[PDB]
Amino acid sequence: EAPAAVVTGAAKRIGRAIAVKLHQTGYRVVIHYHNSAEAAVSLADELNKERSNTAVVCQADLTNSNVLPASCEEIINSCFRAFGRCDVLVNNASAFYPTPLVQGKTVETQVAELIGTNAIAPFLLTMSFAQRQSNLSIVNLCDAMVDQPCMAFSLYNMGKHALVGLTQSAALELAPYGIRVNGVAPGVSLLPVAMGEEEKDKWRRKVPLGRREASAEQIADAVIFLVSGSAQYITGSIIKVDGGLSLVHA
Amino acid sequence: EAPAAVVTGAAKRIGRAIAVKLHQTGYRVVIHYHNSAEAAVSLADELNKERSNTAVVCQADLTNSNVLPASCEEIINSCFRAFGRCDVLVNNASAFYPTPLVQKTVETQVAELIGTNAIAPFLLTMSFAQRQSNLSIVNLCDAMVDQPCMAFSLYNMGKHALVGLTQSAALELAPYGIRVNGVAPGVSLLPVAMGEEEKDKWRRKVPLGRREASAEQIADAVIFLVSGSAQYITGSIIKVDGGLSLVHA
Amino acid sequence: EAPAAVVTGAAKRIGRAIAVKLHQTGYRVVIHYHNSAEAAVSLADELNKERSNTAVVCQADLTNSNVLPASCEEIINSCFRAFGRCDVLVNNASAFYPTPLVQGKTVETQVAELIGTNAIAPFLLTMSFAQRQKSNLSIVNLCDAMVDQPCMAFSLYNMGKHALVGLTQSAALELAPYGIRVNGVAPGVSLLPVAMGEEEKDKWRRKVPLGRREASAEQIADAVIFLVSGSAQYITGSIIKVDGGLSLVHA
Amino acid sequence: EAPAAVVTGAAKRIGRAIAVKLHQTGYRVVIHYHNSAEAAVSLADELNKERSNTAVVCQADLTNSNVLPASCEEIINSCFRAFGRCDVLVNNASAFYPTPLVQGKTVETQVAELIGTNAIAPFLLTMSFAQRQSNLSIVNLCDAMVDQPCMAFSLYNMGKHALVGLTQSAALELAPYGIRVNGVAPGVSLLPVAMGEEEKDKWRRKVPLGRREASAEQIADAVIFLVSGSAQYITGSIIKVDGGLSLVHA
Ligand SMILES: NC(=O)c1ccc[n+]([C@@H]2O[C@H](COP(=O)([O-])OP(=O)(O)OC[C@H]3O[C@@H](n4cnc5c(N)ncnc54)[C@H](OP(=O)(O)O)[C@@H]3O)[C@@H](O)[C@H]2O)c1
Ligand SMILES: NC(=O)c1ccc[n+]([C@@H]2O[C@H](COP(=O)([O-])OP(=O)(O)OC[C@H]3O[C@@H](n4cnc5c(N)ncnc54)[C@H](OP(=O)(O)O)[C@@H]3O)[C@@H](O)[C@H]2O)c1
Ligand SMILES: NC(=O)c1ccc[n+]([C@@H]2O[C@H](COP(=O)([O-])OP(=O)(O)OC[C@H]3O[C@@H](n4cnc5c(N)ncnc54)[C@H](OP(=O)(O)O)[C@@H]3O)[C@@H](O)[C@H]2O)c1
Ligand SMILES: NC(=O)c1ccc[n+]([C@@H]2O[C@H](COP(=O)([O-])OP(=O)(O)OC[C@H]3O[C@@H](n4cnc5c(N)ncnc54)[C@H](OP(=O)(O)O)[C@@H]3O)[C@@H](O)[C@H]2O)c1
Ligand SMILES: COc1cc(NCc2ccc3[nH+]c(N)nc(N)c3c2C)cc(OC)c1OC
Ligand SMILES: COc1cc(NCc2ccc3[nH+]c(N)nc(N)c3c2C)cc(OC)c1OC
Ligand SMILES: COc1cc(NCc2ccc3[nH+]c(N)nc(N)c3c2C)cc(OC)c1OC
Ligand SMILES: COc1cc(NCc2ccc3[nH+]c(N)nc(N)c3c2C)cc(OC)c1OC
Repeated sequence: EAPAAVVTGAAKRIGRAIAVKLHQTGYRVVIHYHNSAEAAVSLADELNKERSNTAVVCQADLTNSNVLPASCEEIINSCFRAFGRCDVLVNNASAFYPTPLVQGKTVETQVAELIGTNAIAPFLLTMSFAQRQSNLSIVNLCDAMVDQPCMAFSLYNMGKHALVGLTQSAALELAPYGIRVNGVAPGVSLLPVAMGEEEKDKWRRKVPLGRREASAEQIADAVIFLVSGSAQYITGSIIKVDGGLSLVHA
Repeated sequence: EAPAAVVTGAAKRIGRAIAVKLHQTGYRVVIHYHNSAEAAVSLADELNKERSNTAVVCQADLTNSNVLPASCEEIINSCFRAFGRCDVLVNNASAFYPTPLVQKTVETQVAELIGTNAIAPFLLTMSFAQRQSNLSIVNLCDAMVDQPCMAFSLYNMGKHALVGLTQSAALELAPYGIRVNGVAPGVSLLPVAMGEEEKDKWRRKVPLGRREASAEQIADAVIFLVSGSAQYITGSIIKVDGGLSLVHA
Repeated sequence: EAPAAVVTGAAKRIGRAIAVKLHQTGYRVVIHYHNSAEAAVSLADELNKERSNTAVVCQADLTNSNVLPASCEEIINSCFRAFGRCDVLVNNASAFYPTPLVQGKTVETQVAELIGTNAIAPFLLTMSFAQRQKSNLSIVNLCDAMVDQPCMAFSLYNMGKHALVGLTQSAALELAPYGIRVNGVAPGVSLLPVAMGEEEKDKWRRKVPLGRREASAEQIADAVIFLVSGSAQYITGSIIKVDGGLSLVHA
Repeated sequence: EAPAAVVTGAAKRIGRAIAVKLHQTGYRVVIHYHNSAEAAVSLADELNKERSNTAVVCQADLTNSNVLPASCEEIINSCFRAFGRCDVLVNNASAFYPTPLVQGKTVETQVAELIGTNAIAPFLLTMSFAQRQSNLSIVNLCDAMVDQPCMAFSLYNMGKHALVGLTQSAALELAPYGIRVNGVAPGVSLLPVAMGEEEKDKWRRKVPLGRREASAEQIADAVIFLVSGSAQYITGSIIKVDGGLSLVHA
């Protein structure tokens, strides 16, 4: 029987690359998405064309709220419903936007989105994954630049730091169950659709190893390593995949 | 005119020692409290007996909610109302209890643990900066964030987030001359709520004297960071842990 | 045409497992050794039985001295003489013993051995490796997951391993324009000494959250193989803990 | 009655400022120096004019060699010879220059100077200080930029990383003797005339807090705190005094 994985925010970009590589490795996949329904369905269609009945989509908002625990439980339930097991959880979904300290969304909403997606949803997903339970593991998508953060991104940075804390705490606590918990920390990988080429190039020029951003596949490669049998003693580790960006002084 | 400081969770224990030392150093102080009204007022009475009209109290729940931003704005406003200025913010108040991953609702635990340790510090930081000399913020962190207590994930998440706030706010508020630093205790003032067996077990782990920190020793590092002797220091977290975090399993 | 790797301290234990896995992956290997000649040669003979002319040995003391730079240049040169190329360097060789700060080796010898093997030799080997490269080139340094929670009375050892982290970062930064990646693997508790009492071994094993056991040499080698692979080609300046969670455990 | 301190590389710049502040605080001081004999003797004269018999100079090369242990023992011995006690050791002396990995000093000399001054001499001085033994402590001058080093400074950076390791290891091991071991990590401070004006200006503009370097006195202020009674539970801590420099991404 093939193992099964949940990847959050998997419709596009890094999440899609992770889902694709897991699928190529032989996993059945739950493609979680929030707004990108067409892209999620397009991906699931492609994966099911390769191997029938090996991909499903699952919609959920991962903003913090009193129903978030139930939503996260349902994402894990959806993997069991489709595939009868859940071996791997990848916490990839993430809100990212500035929240300046000095001056449409209310600050309450910004907290709920930035802390919810980057930290609280991963925590609740981790609880539900563990409660339901071989090579079991969780991979959290972190950020290599958390100690040298983008200016005016405090709430986002708080969220990613909290995710490091979760990775460590959950690795410690879930080790007796044989559930490994690790992270992959990109530097600059895919730049946003909205960003102009000149701004993209400004970031690219900072990277020592090739003056280019990580491909989505390069990020996925590290995730696949951590979920593999080649990482079976690794827990509580966060692997930077940043081309040396974090080593470069101001 | 004397500078003024807000200390959250200042009625007891480390917060109280911080408020006392700031006041002894010459600050006027806002003593924030949640449940400990009697102790907050007793502290204010003590400090005001030393110097009239130099200590006030301010009540607020720092749990995350729809009203937390307003509560935090009002804590900062209370300092400006009482004293006409706010030079120092100490983010000390903190919920701390286990939240096991496998088996209050969990969402209430998120609100309390992440609210007190991270979101309230952020909102207080925003309000402090917006309302603006030796201005600074000190966040009470945790020397054991990378070797956390078992089954304290949400607490540990909150303290990690507070490290991130310390760094992000240091970076962003530096142009305004506002420094942002942290003090990271190991074990300090182990409470009655711990058993004597657990208390001795922790104390014996501490390389420097096999004892916990006093609240005053924690306060000493806060006083340094707000002082003129720290005017180039921002984004720094000082462990006050007697070497505890250096000790392997 | 097959790539080539130098592994220092490759006769036994973790270095041996790394050399074996690299060879299984398709590398030709230089098996460096200091005192363990019989084991280095037995490994080479095993690997050459698998594929002829794919393993050589190279003897050197990696203690710090005025001749260390020449010794390290010669190790790298040996790979070029054997195989015509040198694609991977693994800095594994390491002295490890206590050096108490307070009350038969002299302290200058302990400095030389502990700082030489763990830090200075890796630096000189890195220099020589890079100079010959003035494709998937990379260096892997064997670090230590417990450098911030060190064994009592191991100051010089711990200094050496911290220095090795600094080399990893500095060399990653500087060698990036040459396409040479520089990374680390940081064991927690892996192979214990055979002569250590099982009761003492078990004291260490019981500390490890993930399985209450030490890492095998092969599990350490798995992380090295990942870092030198095509699946790690954007990774430089990273140190992967392979510690079963040990470093997360408070006192 | 008055406690005594050894400060290495104390003739000039940051070491001088540390020696002056310790002296103003009530310490008797050993002013160690290597080449700066005239400055060392002038400083001792200044401090002795303020309080007689409270300062001496001590010359030593702190380059690694087989005689370095004897030299370090002699520096501590010089404190006992002059003052009858040695309460504080400040490891400040430091060689700093590039050592590129790819191509008048030989590489062995570069290793000896950079690793000796920044790491091995601090270790040997720490040994001798501890063996010869209240508020006893050691302060190591570290570097806030150890994880974002200057390009082509590998040996220097290795030395400073080793000094972090010593700070931790010695804090752990010397705690039972009541000796605290801490560090102060500058970013940019008191940029020297020898540095080109253009390079000085470039580094100053990187610093978030005031777009300026630290004065020597600001560095010394952190050393004074760590040796004081207000730091009596602090050991194994390294305090950045960097104006936020280390927080700034490339
Ligand atoms: N790209 C980089 O340079 C970079 C750098 C450092 C770290 N990372 C990390 O790597 C991961 C992948 O990066 P990325 O650039 O591919 O991410 P991204 O495009 O910014 O976001 C990934 C997905 O997150 C989902 N998401 C956002 N808000 C959500 C919410 N409220 N509820 C549920 N899902 C939500 C979105 O799903 P829908 O589209 O379905 O709405 C989105 O497609 C993230 O964790 C990111 O922080 C990336
Ligand atoms: N003690 C230690 O060993 C230790 C170790 C590591 C870190 N620290 C950090 O050092 C700081 C001080 O420690 P401590 O032991 O003195 O703290 P504490 O006694 O656990 O808590 C301090 C105060 O926090 C306030 N607080 C708790 N929940 C709150 C809420 N929902 N809203 C508003 N205020 C709330 C309480 O105020 P009221 O009493 O008025 O309700 C309480 O008196 C904390 O940030 C702690 O995390 C302490
Ligand atoms: N084992 C663990 O639990 C553990 C934990 C943390 C980190 N590590 C790291 O992982 C690596 C491998 O560990 P290990 O236990 O396999 O190492 P090890 O057995 O202690 O030593 C490996 C080899 O180092 C060589 N070596 C020692 N001194 C030398 C010198 N002066 N010159 C040249 N070579 C010298 C020896 O080669 P010869 O036998 O030929 O003389 C020895 O076989 C080391 O870097 C170690 O620090 C291991
Ligand atoms: N300045 C900064 O921006 C900065 C930044 C980061 C870290 N730091 C650290 O802060 C400390 C003070 O910095 P600084 O700029 O004042 O240092 P510095 O001027 O570069 O050097 C301090 C003293 O080190 C002594 N020294 C050099 N080589 C020696 C040797 N072989 N043997 C004995 N002593 C030797 C010299 O003494 P003589 O003159 O008597 O020969 C020199 O005056 C150093 O540890 C430095 O690494 C400084
Ligand atoms: C510094 O400013 C910016 C930087 C970047 N960098 C690339 C980028 C893209 C998507 C991302 N998405 C998430 N989930 N998290 C990130 N960390 C992230 C990053 C790092 C993207 C921006 O646009 C969204 C931006 O704002 C203009
Ligand atoms: C592991 O279990 C426990 C550990 C401790 N340790 C001391 C202690 C006390 C108060 C604290 N209060 C806050 N805000 N944060 C902390 N970090 C903290 C700590 C660290 C105290 C306990 O009782 C309060 C306890 O539960 C029985
Ligand atoms: C703390 O005491 C000890 C601990 C260990 N632990 C396992 C072990 C074995 C070989 C090692 N070899 C090197 N190169 N570096 C290490 N880090 C290392 C370690 C970590 C091995 C000991 O004996 C060699 C020992 O001494 C009794
Ligand atoms: C990257 O190039 C350079 C950088 C700097 N930076 C300031 C500076 C000055 C003295 C220093 N001295 C020591 N002991 N350690 C340092 N860390 C140090 C630094 C950090 C100074 C230079 O000239 C003195 C220089 O060379 C041109």
